[PDB]
Amino acid sequence: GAMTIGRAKVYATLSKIFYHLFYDEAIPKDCREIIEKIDFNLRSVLVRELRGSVLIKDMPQSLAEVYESVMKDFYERYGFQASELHADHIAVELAFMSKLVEREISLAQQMKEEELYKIRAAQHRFIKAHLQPLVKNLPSAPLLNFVRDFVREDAKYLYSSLV
Ligand SMILES: [Cl-]
Repeated sequence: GAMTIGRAKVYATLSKIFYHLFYDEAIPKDCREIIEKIDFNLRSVLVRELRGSVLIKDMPQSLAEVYESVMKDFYERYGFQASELHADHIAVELAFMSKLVEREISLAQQMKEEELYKIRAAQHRFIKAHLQPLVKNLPSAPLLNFVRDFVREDAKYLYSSLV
């Protein structure tokens, strides 16, 4: 219903926005109006470094060295098509969540209770293990603050919806 539609929209839109900013491209009107009220003045050079292995500063060094591959294997287990960008980049992690929520919509409409539960547990695992640590370590900026609040709310929602 409404919740899932909203979640799909936010993940897909935020992913698109970070892709555009990565490549120093203009944000299209459709995206802009969804997300305004603020800034879209994030430097492309900053955005290129919004990666888990870079932002999570206390990540054990040995883990930091294999982290992109850990991410890549997670994606492959859910048949997800990993971009041109590094696997631990925020744009890619958001795009992966977008794909999982899209699959959640299709499965809920098909009334597949078991698969639905599993896809929601995977969303929860991914957020707690990967996406949330990344977003909590973003520098301060209005777009970045928006993303962290959303992910924080999304983790709580997924937890309560699973128990
Ligand atoms: Cl720049």
